[PDB]
Amino acid sequence: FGQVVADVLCEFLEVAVHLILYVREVYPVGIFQKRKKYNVPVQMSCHPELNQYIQDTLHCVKPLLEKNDVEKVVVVILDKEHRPVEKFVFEITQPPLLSHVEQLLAAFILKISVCDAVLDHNPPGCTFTVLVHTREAATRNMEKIQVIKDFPWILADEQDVHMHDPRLIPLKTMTSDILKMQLYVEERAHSKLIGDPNLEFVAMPALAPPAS
Repeated sequence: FGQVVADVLCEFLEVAVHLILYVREVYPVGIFQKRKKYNVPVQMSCHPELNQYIQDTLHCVKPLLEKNDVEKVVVVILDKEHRPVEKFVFEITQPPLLSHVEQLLAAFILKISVCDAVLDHNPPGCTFTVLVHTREAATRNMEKIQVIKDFPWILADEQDVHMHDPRLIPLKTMTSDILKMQLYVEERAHSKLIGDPNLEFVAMPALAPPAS
């Protein structure tokens, strides 16, 4: 059911987000402590403000996952000019065994650990943001994600979302009885009609993460 996969996914997304920040050098290696999750070595941040920022973000995603209202969670890497330079897209599906999915989840971690060998180096001084693509028909009502008053979300703009002539690097795909998920990276090369079924609700936290 929705609450079981919500717990599992948010636990996993926190780990994966921490790791992405490490391997893409968004924060210095010196803030990261090695740990083990799903029997794989991971890097977790010890920066309490960064950690709270990631937990607040995922605390707003979690009730959306519980209602099966999440299509994508995306970590965007922005260069110091605030242009997206990399996107880590977690495409999530909950169709209508845990130790099996933890082994399946572990595979995502392993592929993130090697993406720095295929992704080209990021310019210095990148920051990150998170995008959430929801599932239900798109309207301007944000109330379902505004679950923390002091952690506001704002609707994303085309510039926030759509990468410029992107190189596509899939990392990992899983299929399970209760969860299907695809992780891929978009790397920068370096009609708007109301009835359009491609219309999307996409939101990002208004607050920026702690500077590095």
